[PDB]
Amino acid sequence: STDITQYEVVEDHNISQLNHLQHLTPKIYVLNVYIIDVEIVYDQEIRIKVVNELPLVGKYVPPVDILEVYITGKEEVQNFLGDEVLTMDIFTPLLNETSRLRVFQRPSDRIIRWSPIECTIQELRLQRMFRLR
Amino acid sequence: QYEVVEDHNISQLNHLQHLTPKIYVLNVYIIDVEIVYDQEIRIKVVNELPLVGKYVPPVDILEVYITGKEEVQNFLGDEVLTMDIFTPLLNETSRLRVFQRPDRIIRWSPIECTIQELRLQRMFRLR
Repeated sequence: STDITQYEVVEDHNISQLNHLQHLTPKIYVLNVYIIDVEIVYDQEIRIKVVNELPLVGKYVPPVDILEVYITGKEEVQNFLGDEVLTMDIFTPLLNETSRLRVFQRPSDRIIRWSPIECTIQELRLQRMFRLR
Repeated sequence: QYEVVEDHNISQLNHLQHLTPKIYVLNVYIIDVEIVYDQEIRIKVVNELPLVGKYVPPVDILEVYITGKEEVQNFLGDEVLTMDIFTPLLNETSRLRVFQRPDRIIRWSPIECTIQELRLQRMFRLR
């Protein structure tokens, strides 16, 4: 429910830099990032926190280094799941490993939220298989 | 946790890589509140409300956490946890004093913050 067909695809990935972008850009950013937290709100929303690197020993990750990626609305959630039931368990294999996501700024409600494109649980599972082989 | 400082840049706070021993005094707008199971209150604040054509980027938002039964109960006093207690606070300025709590993600939390005190701040404001 947003036209992103015009958008140019870029490989910029500094998450700290992405979190500072004040204006809606017409770009899709390809990220290879670690999923470190997933939160589910009923069957209405999935929030995925990602970072470029897992923190080193005795280190912490500040909020600016975390991109919060939202899959929002019944339709987007169902597209993400396909023929799969929404439970926390489906996210377990993805935690603290890298996945490739393609994200864009979705405007709401004046807060910018980052959202993924053509992201599905089946596709993330496939990425894991490639990684593990 | 010990030095009290005046801070006017949530963006800067969001970048602090390490735990500090500082309490940061903020005069900010509450723009969103989320409640999780009588277990946690998450408060989103910004230094300035967005002007008519504009947007707020994530780095300009500080997410403040009141976490656990103890902290939540302290925040409430003799009050019932519902979203409507936050209605008069939304899109208005409140003074908060915040610090960084330890998982591997740094989280900001407020100090000696209660719904009663926030309500009193509003009464003063509305003078």
